[PDB]
Amino acid sequence: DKKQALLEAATQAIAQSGIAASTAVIARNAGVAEGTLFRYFATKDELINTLYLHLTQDWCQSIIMELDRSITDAKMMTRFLWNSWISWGLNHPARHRAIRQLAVSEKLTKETEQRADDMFPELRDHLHRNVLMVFMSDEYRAFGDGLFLALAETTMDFAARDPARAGEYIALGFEAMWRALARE
Amino acid sequence: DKKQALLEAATQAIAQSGIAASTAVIARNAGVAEGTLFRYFATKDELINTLYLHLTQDWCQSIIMELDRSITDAKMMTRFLWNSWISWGLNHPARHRAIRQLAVSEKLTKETEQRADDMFPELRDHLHRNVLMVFMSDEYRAFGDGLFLALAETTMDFAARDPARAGEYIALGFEAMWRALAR
Ligand SMILES: COc1cc2c(cc1OC)-c1c(OC)c(OC)cc3c1[C@H](C2)N(C)CC3
Ligand SMILES: COc1cc2c(cc1OC)-c1c(OC)c(OC)cc3c1[C@H](C2)N(C)CC3
Repeated sequence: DKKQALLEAATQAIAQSGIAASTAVIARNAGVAEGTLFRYFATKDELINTLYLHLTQDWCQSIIMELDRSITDAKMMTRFLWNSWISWGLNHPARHRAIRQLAVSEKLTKETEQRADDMFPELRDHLHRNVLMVFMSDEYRAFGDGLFLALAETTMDFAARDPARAGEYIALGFEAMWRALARE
Repeated sequence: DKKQALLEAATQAIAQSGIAASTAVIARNAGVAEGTLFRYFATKDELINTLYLHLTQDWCQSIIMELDRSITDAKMMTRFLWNSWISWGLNHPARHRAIRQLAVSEKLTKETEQRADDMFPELRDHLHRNVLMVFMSDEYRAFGDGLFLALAETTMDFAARDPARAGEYIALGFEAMWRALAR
């Protein structure tokens, strides 16, 4: 599928260069021309919105596939979701780097933000109950996501480069994130 | 001059391509051959180290300048330090982009690390008194550094794009960092 080829190529390019990644590079790496890229995505912004939804679906399905239903404590459930997030990023570091660039972008439309939330409603509701009010507000929700993604990517980076201590980085990063973002 | 032209060209190149920026491009952006860069610097690792101290001195000076330690409260002093760091990164995005990568680059020697600490000894003392002891340990200080830098860089990024709310981002970033890292 050439649409999937373009999305995979856009993941790799945006992980490397951010949203500044060139659509000519992306198309060529997908094995297609820049013109047919724009026949799939009429604008670069449309490519960016669709890719963010594609990657959001990917990590949502992966984390839904691991959801431990025994966990009934709110902080332990958040630790499990954090662990699942770090694992996804360690397993797919390009996807995580790309999604971190996309999530903190002003190019995401309101329909995209709504569709991203609806892909994992149990998680959206869980965060509404446990995250500090300011980081669910209309004005500071994206910044709260940016702070989460920054602590998570740092945690992945140190876990990946020093795997003998990966569990420690992940638990220290979790505890740091929990008091940065969560209701005490 | 020639050493500084290499240092500033290395700052722009490492900001644009990361620490793996080629010595040829850096040398070329200063009008000198690649072999002259290896004359001024023994290895790439050594130039990475030297650039780190040059950029560390640049922000330490900028922060010691606005440093008022007539303030006694630990939290409010950390807030003003945080604000100065954000201010420096906003004013010099390329210098901050370069230093942020070197700080987590794992190629910095420990003479370099301690020489960086000596450029601002009161900050090191303030940090030891107020940062969670796990993050001031030798095992996890780099990680604690990385977390601080990631939070601060996100704060800078939102403040730059949204100047009307910039200080709110700065205030919220500080409070999250403070909860994440301080005792
Ligand atoms: C502002 O606070 C928070 C914001 C978010 C998350 C957690 C927070 O604090 C617990 C969070 C999360 O939850 C662990 C999780 O789990 C799979 C996944 C993700 C996120 C963030 C948004 N983004 C949606 C990337 C994916
Ligand atoms: C692990 O905890 C911390 C680590 C650091 C800082 C603060 C921390 O907690 C408050 C910190 C700081 O202090 C505000 C500051 O101010 C001029 C400047 C800087 C840093 C970090 C290291 N790096 C040295 C970049 C520069």
